[PDB]
Amino acid sequence: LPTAQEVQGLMARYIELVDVGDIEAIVQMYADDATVEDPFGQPPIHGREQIAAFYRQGLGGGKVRACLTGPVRASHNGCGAMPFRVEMVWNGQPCALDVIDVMRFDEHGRIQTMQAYWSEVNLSVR
Amino acid sequence: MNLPTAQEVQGLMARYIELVDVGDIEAIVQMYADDATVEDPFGQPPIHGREQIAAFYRQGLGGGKVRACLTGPVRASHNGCGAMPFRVEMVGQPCALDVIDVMRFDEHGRIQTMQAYWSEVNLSVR
Ligand SMILES: C[C@]12CCC(=O)C=C1CC[C@@H]1[C@@H]2CC[C@]2(C)C(=O)CC[C@@H]12
Ligand SMILES: C[C@]12CCC(=O)C=C1CC[C@@H]1[C@@H]2CC[C@]2(C)C(=O)CC[C@@H]12
Ligand SMILES: [Cl-]
Ligand SMILES: [Cl-]
Ligand SMILES: [Mg+2]
Repeated sequence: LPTAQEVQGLMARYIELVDVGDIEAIVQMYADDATVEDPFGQPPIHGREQIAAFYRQGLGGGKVRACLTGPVRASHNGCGAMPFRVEMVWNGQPCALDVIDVMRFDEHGRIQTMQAYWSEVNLSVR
Repeated sequence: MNLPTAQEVQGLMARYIELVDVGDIEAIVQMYADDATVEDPFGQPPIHGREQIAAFYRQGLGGGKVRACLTGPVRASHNGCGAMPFRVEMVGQPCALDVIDVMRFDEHGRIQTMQAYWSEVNLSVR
């Protein structure tokens, strides 16, 4: 699996791709049989096309920005967790959302599972 | 309480950090379900049950000179789970360790599972 150092780099790359809104590059980071649970607690999404649709729905508008708010924490079994903040516009109101993603990678360095922790308690109107 | 709401998760997880910071081992153990599991660091084999969990905390915190503080908000779901970023300070050099814990709570408000994400890449010495 990817080493702890490689996990930190992969997860930081993911945030860069969200920040610039490169949906095709994000989708290509996922394994073909990956699952996304975002927000955690909702049913998982499976399949490349469904994941692409999810990111298009979320990042389509183009006014989404994202940045890490602390270091990526990485294990020795190909997993990591990271804290970040998303900025977006919601019916005129600029907003921010604090999120933690947990990811498990496969032997090819592709995301096998993603779980995103957030709810309305993590939402701020600016 | 019952299965904790998102707001209750934020309060429970913040209280956990307080208890780590002060080093109240018995109060920590009583936040866990009787048959809880801990994976710390994630990737190592789980421990099972309050007696094993107490031994773990006694070893890690019993020497004193461990402090802990949240470095950002607790992220909480609507299914009794949350994730939080924090930093542990300890001491031959003074170091810091950046960690994310993920917790799932039971229907009584006790921690059923805890997974801690960190490795040597998250340790800073001076
Ligand atoms: C998909 C996403 C970014 C990438 C990531 O890894 C985690 C999240 C979760 C919150 C999403 C966000 C994108 C923007 C969304 C859709 C909103 O406008 C409300 C919820 C929020
Ligand atoms: C148990 C613990 C605190 C509570 C928590 O929630 C997560 C951790 C994981 C890292 C532990 C730390 C306690 C202090 C430890 C034992 C060290 O001196 C090196 C590793 C570190
Ligand atoms: Cl942090
Ligand atoms: Cl944060
Ligand atoms: Mg029980």
